[PDB]
Amino acid sequence: MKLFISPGACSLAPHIALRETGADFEAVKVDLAVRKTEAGEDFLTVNPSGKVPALTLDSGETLTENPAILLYIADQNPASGLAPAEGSLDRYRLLSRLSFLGSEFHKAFVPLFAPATSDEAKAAAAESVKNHLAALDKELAGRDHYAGNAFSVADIYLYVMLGWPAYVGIDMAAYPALGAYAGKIAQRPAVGAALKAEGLA
Amino acid sequence: MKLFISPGACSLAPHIALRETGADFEAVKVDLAVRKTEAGEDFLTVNPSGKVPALTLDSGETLTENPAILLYIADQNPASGLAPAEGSLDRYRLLSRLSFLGSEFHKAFVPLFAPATSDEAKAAAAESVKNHLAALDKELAGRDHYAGNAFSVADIYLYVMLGWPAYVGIDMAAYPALGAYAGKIAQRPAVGAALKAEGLA
Ligand SMILES: *SC[C@H](NC(=O)CC[C@H](N)C(=O)O)C(=O)NCC(=O)O
Ligand SMILES: *SC[C@H](NC(=O)CC[C@H](N)C(=O)O)C(=O)NCC(=O)O
Repeated sequence: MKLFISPGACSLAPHIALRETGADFEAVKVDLAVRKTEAGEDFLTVNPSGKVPALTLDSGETLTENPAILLYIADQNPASGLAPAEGSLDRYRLLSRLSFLGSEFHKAFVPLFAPATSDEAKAAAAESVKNHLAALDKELAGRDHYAGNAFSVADIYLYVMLGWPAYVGIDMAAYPALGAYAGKIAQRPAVGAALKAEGLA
Repeated sequence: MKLFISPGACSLAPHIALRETGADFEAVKVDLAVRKTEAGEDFLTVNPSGKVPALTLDSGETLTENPAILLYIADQNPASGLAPAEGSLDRYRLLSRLSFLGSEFHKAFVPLFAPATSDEAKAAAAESVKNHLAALDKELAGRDHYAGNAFSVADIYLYVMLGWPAYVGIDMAAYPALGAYAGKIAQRPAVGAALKAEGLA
C-alpha cells in the first residue's frame, strides 16, 4: 500500500491515520512543483490531477480524495475505531464532517496558497478562513471531538487544517476552543510520529 | 423525511435521488435571499450555514453536505442500488467521486454564480470549469457511468452540475461525451419529475 504525500500538505491526515491504525504502508513523498515522486517517477501516472494524497492498494488500484482515503484507512482496522461501524447512522455524520472540511474549509485556504493572487483576493480568502474558524471555534467550545464523541478521521482531518492559518498569518489566539481542541490531538503519538516521518518534528 | 432545496441549485441532486429510490418525503423550498422556508421557519435554524441541500431524517437529525445526503438516500433503499453496498471497495470509489464533485467541480463554479465577482475572477473560474469539463469528457467518453459500472448517485450529482456551464457562457457542444451522457439521464422519470416540480414558479 502506497500513500503519496507532500510534507505538511492535506496528505498529512491520511498519514496520521495510517499510523494510528498501524497498518503497513510506505509513504512516498512527491515534489508537487515538478509533479514527480521522490524516487523520480511521474506522479501524473498515479493521479492525473497531480494532487496528494493518493492511495495505491496492493491490487494496483489507486484511490484519491481525503474523505474516501480516510474512511478506507479507518475501515481496514475497525479496532482503531477511527470511524463508526459500517451501516451505523453516526457514519453519515462523519461523512458530512469530512465533506464540509474538504469542500468548504479546505477550499477557503486555496487562494492563500496561490502565487498570483490579488491582494483583495487574498484579503477575501483570509476573511473566509476567519469566518470558518469562528464558526468552528463556537461549534467545538467545550467539546473534544468534531464528529460524535469519539476520536475519528474527521478530528485528524480538521487537526491538520487547523495548522494552516498560523501558516497564512492568521493568529489562532482568537479561537481558544480550537487551540485547546488541536492541542489535545497534537499530543497523540501518531501525530508526532507522522510529523517526524515527514521531517516536520 | 424533509429535503430543503432551492430550484435548480445543487440541492436538485438529492431531490432526484429521493425520487429514484421511491421514498416518501417532502421538499421544502427555501428562499435563500432571506433564509425562510415555505413553511415559515427561519432556515438558519434548520441549517446554521443557511445552505441547501439539507435533509431532516426520519430519526430526527438534520444532515448536510451532498455526498453524505446522497449516500444516505441511496442506503435507505438497497433494492434501488444507487450506491454500492457497505464493505465493498467499490463504495470508496463512489465516495471519491462524490468528494471530487463536491470539493473540486462544484467549487469551480462558485465565482461564476457570485454577484460581486470581477471579470478577471470570472474568466479564471470559467477556465477552471472548462478544464474540469475537458477532463470529465475524456473520462466519460470511455465508460458509461461516472462511478463504477451502473447508474449511481454520483451520476445524478454530476448530471446536475453539467446543467450549469451553458448558462454561465460555456458551450456544452464542446464536450460531446458529456452531452450524450447527460442526454440519457435527462430522460429518466425521476429526473424529469424533479424538474417538473422545481420548474413551477
Ligand atoms: S493539500 C495539497 C493539494 N491537494 C488537494 O487539494 C487535494 C484535494 C481533494 N479535494 C482531497 O484530497 O480531498 C495538492 O496536492 N495540490 C497540488 C499542488 O500542486 O499544489
Ligand atoms: S448550490 C446552493 C448552495 N449550497 C452549497 O453550495 C452546498 C455546498 C456543500 N459543500 C454541499 O452540499 O456539498 C447554497 O445553498 N448557497 C446559499 C446561497 O445563499 O446561495
